Amino acid sequence: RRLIRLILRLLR
Repeated sequence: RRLIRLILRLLR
């Protein structure tokens, strides 16, 4: 979990 997120984070 939080894979696409830490990504989705800079990704927004």
